[PDB]
Amino acid sequence: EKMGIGGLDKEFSDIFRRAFASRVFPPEIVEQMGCKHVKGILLYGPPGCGKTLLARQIGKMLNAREPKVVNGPEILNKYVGESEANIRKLFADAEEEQRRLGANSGLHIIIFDEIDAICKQRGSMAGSTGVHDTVVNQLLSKIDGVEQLNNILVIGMTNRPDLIDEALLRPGRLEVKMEIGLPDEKGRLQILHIHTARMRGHQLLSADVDIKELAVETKNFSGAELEGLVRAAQSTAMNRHIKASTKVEVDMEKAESLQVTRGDFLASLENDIKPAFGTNQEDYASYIMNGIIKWGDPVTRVLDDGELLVQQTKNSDRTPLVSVLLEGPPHSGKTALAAKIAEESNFPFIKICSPDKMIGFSETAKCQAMKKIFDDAYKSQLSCVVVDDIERLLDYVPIGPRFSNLVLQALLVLLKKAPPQGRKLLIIGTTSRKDVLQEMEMLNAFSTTIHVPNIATGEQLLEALELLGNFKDKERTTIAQQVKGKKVWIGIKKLLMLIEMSLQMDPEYRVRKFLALLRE
Amino acid sequence: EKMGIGGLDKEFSDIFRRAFASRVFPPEIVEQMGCKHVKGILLYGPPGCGKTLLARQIGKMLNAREPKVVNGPEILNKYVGESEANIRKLFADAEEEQRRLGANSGLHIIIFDEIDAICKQRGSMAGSTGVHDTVVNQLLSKIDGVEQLNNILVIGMTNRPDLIDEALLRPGRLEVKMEIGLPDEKGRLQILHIHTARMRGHQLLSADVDIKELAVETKNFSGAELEGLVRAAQSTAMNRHIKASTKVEVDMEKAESLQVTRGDFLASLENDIKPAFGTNQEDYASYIMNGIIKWGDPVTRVLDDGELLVQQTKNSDRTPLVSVLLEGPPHSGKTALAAKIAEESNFPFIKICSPDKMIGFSETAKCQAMKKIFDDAYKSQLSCVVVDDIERLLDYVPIGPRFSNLVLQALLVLLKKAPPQGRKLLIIGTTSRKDVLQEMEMLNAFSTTIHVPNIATGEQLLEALELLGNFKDKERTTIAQQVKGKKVWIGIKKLLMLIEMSLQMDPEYRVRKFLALLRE
Ligand SMILES: Nc1ncnc2c1ncn2[C@@H]1O[C@H](COP(=O)(O)OP(=O)(O)OP(=O)(O)O)[C@@H](O)[C@H]1O
Ligand SMILES: Nc1ncnc2c1ncn2[C@@H]1O[C@H](COP(=O)(O)OP(=O)(O)OP(=O)(O)O)[C@@H](O)[C@H]1O
Ligand SMILES: Nc1ncnc2c1ncn2[C@@H]1O[C@H](COP(=O)(O)OP(=O)(O)OP(=O)(O)O)[C@@H](O)[C@H]1O
Ligand SMILES: Nc1ncnc2c1ncn2[C@@H]1O[C@H](COP(=O)(O)OP(=O)(O)OP(=O)(O)O)[C@@H](O)[C@H]1O
Repeated sequence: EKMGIGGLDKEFSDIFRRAFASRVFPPEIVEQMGCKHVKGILLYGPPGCGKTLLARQIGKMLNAREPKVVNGPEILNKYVGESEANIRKLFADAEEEQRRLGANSGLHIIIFDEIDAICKQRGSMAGSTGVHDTVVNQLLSKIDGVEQLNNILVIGMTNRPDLIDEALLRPGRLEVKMEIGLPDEKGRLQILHIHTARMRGHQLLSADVDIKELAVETKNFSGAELEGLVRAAQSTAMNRHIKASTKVEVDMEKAESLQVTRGDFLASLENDIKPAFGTNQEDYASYIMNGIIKWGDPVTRVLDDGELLVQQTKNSDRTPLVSVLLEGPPHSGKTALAAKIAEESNFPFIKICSPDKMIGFSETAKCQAMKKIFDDAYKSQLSCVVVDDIERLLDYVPIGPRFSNLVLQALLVLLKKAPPQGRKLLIIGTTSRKDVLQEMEMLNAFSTTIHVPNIATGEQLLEALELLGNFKDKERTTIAQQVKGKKVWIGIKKLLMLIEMSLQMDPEYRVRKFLALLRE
Repeated sequence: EKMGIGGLDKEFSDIFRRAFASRVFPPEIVEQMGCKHVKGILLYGPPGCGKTLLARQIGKMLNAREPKVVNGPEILNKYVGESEANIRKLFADAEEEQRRLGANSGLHIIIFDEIDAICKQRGSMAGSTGVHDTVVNQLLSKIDGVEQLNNILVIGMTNRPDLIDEALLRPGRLEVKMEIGLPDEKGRLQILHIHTARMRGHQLLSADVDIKELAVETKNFSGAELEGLVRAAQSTAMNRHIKASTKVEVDMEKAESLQVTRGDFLASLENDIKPAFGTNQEDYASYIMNGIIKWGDPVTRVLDDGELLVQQTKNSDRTPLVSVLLEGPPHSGKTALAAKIAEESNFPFIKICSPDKMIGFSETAKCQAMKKIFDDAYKSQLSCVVVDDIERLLDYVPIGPRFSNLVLQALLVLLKKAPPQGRKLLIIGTTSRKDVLQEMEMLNAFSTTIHVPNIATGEQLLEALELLGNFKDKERTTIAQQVKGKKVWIGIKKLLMLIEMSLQMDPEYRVRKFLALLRE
């Protein structure tokens, strides 16, 4: 078969049909009317998807018996002038079979590793001291002219793909460059089944651990991200019910091999493996501080228009990109309702583009950071992006109005830039100044808006205060004798200010302290 | 059972579960219930908390006997190109257990003493001739395929966490990114108990020396900030015993003994003024130069509404970020009331963000120095940052009113940026221009404001003049006749200008000058 590779069947059976496909079955047919074989394979990917696991395995499944593994910068560090000589001493042991042939999956491989250390010169003369180019075109020309080997396979990999030389990406040199992305929901029940297979115990981990329960809520992070989930829990199982009393002067195995329980894994994804991507815990709980109380009908009227528009994103093909805009008065709770819509949306990739992780950045350094978030939402099938607090990305201020034009015209594009075809993106935006964006025609950019009001009547003010539950029934009555019939207009976040400044007074005085602060 | 590390019972037992739960305990169930061992630990921190203590101690409680201790920029040494000769001879002796001794000991450690000067990988390779892009992935690919079980355990530590390359912190290479901060109240009677253990007259120093009483008032500053307390207290007790002007060594101990008193510790609390985290009157008395006299209820209404709002920060968990804005006319003693609210609050961390230390800074350097102050607040349990004199940080001037947009957008974010979970902050703002900060939408951002007024009546002027104690009782009688009838309006700082400008006249003309300058 192969050693365990999870969720890469549309790639490993795709470098079947470019490299593996020849060289075993058609040497009686290519000898009739064939052509040259493949030359080399490139491997895209964010770190953690399983690039290197292929070259450990395709260096062994090929039965080649000479895996000439090189590191990336392993060549460069010789004396100045003689740097380029190592790679031509690397092909030369293969190059003696210029005169021969063979059978059973042809047997010379060269494996680079993060190849964009050597293979720089994307077209911008990247580097100096005259070596950053000469080790490129030494390597450009050992696999084209003159012809050789017809039996090597330069399996390269990298993390930064589009910086390799474009003359080294043509099919004469590296035939197949291939996107190895993170596995989907179907791919993560493949890979959990692999790293919990040599585990036997009672039965293959335990009796209680459902890997399908660990498939769906471990919902986006990649391969070695997921290997660390198993490896941490069985390490917590090395401190649980057999070794929970190690007490650094250790015991031996006295309590005899506790199975890795279900409480191990959901403590390990609780603490401390962040998915580093970051999905299903980006700490959106910093934005939803005091929960989501349904203080009125205009809360339910907002978040149902979440799912009546989230399901527009999940089940369409006419509109691959839906961009909504939450608006309303300040302190009204828009960032929470942008997160609570996005968290209850159950998309894989939920990234809150909040400007607090961008403080002090210039007009360029925000656009280079917003580019990184929207490219991380282009690498997913289903993704949501909260572009939070529009008037702080645009560094806006109403004195003679100044703002960033450079961020604006790199945000008016990204509300109308389609993803790769077949991929869905939900953009949620929060703003407190609607009629500023009415000038800049960003209301024209969003698909539709959702007005988030303040608390409207005195019934909602009590209903916001019943659910928080801070005041006594007699103490609620005095406020009920004031605002019932009056006209209050104040946000929910500002209501959390006025409740909490009120409690720090005397216990008989916590009522009209709130009623003094409510007047403004 | 273990050599001294103070107050890191959680963090040191959390690398028990990572690089200490496997690899030693069962030690044959690991190969039965298959599992790779972890490849290293990452140590965050503010400077001086026991990051390098957790290399030297962890290199001696492993019984590993060969810590390959490298330094931070140690590797980079040779000519350009030649740098990676060190970071592949670094793993080379541990590579040589890829032998017939494949498993089974196992000689591990490599200590990156300051990793952030090696690993950046900024993704756009903005660096000439290969500075920080080929020492990174030579390192990224000598700890991956092809690999053994394997031998190594790479411990890297840094003052600056996030500037490390995000490709390297995957669960393959460096699993745990462990937070080593400043210790709490109970962690410090661990570390005072460690360094004063060998300190002895018999086993301890004296009787009046109690570390548990010095645990609670040396409250904020970290471990290396606290060993300097112990070392400079016995240093004070040297010169208490010996005499030192010349090379004189003459004792041959004069009391025939030596012990360190409690008065020798708190002599070195006038030095070591809780550096970089905390104050014990740490020379912010240059903002209160002439005291805070209470000339009426409009001072007591100011410094109690501060200390009520301090109770909101300390007790509450609904609103973990509380902000205030002391406002009023110029020369009204606003800065001095802000430091007095902070000094009467007994917070650990009281840093004053002030424009007087920022003279001549450009618009970028005002944001990053303001960002450095709040990031020190975010590394404490409690904190209170006095953002003083808003319209000088914003470098405001109202002729076609020009200001720094970038400072205002690095200030409207930080007044709402929440500290991490369980930590508090109290931002106190002073400004002279209520209306201009309304025009910038900043009075929106603060929770509440306190109008600090001028003295408005003749009675408050006479009461302010008694408490200073400048004039004479018959001379104040001349003042008491004149300042009544008409109502005056002047600040408290401007009042201190006029009194000193009036004392320097002739003594027969001090009073008839002070009543002349006060006409405007
Ligand atoms: N699809 C997969 N199936 C099984 N295991 C996987 C898969 N993807 C990743 N892994 C795990 O990831 C670990 C190493 O992956 P790899 O080194 O390829 O990450 P990478 O970032 O792609 O490589 P590099 O770090 O060299 O760039 C292996 O231990 C392997 O168990
Ligand atoms: N139904 C609700 N909708 C929104 N927020 C709520 C609700 N119920 C309670 N809250 C609390 O109110 C707070 C709202 O804070 P939030 O920053 O979202 O207000 P905001 O209007 O976005 O302020 P700003 O616009 O200045 O960022 C959250 O901490 C949340 O816990
Ligand atoms: N928890 C602790 N217990 C005992 N001593 C400590 C503790 N924390 C710090 N120290 C003291 O701090 C000193 C070194 O501190 P630390 O290891 O934090 O330096 P560092 O910040 O790691 O320096 P660098 O990062 O440059 O290596 C030692 O003298 C050690 O005794
Ligand atoms: N009751 C009081 N309140 C405030 N300040 C007082 C009081 N009594 C005396 N002072 C003195 O008044 C001085 C005012 O200092 P401060 O810098 O606060 O003035 P200010 O109003 O902030 O000036 P500016 O508005 O120009 O910054 C302080 O040195 C303080 O010692």
